[PDB]
Amino acid sequence: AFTGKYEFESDENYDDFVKKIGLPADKIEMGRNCKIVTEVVQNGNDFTWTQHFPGGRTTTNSFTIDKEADMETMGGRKFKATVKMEGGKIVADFPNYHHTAEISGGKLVEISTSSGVVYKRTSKKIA
Ligand SMILES: C[C@H](CCC(=O)NCC(=O)O)[C@H]1CC[C@H]2[C@@H]3[C@H](O)C[C@@H]4C[C@H](O)CC[C@]4(C)[C@H]3CC[C@]12C
Ligand SMILES: C[C@H](CCC(=O)NCC(=O)O)[C@H]1CC[C@H]2[C@@H]3[C@H](O)C[C@@H]4C[C@H](O)CC[C@]4(C)[C@H]3CC[C@]12C
Repeated sequence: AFTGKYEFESDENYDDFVKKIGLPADKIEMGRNCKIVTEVVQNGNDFTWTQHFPGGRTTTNSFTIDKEADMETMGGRKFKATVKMEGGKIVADFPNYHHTAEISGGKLVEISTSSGVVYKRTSKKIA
């Protein structure tokens, strides 16, 4: 049940993650505790990851499972990566960064490991 809109519900190791990745304070407090909306559309194996920022810049990155996708972050990073699925879980491969998206009881939880820190973000499914 990836298709749908997701809104910030909970998170774990936020500060730890940002402190490790070396995220600037200006962006950290800017992108924290904010209602990020992730709109997902089911297109075969191509899942659209749309990140909406309240009163700020938006980011939209679509990816096809087992296909290289063009991605961009909110910090202004242009890059590409390959995304695959492991048992209904969307996993992306990155250098010292591991992102996995899955559904836990009707909730979307993205796990991002970086430099040892495991960042989790639970988003509820709404329409
Ligand atoms: C919200 C800010 C961008 C704020 C912004 O640019 N506002 C308008 C402006 O000042 O131009 C973005 C930039 C870096 C983004 C973070 C980085 O991408 C790291 C990490 C990425 C995860 O997908 C979401 C959480 C997390 C931690 C992001 C939260 C949102 C951040 C902090
Ligand atoms: C790993 C980067 C964040 C790297 C970082 O440190 N950013 C800080 C900054 O914004 O400067 C995040 C931001 C965009 C995220 C990708 C986009 O959300 C698109 C896609 C979403 C899927 O749920 C997971 C794979 C995939 C491809 C995500 C993997 C993790 C990415 C690529």
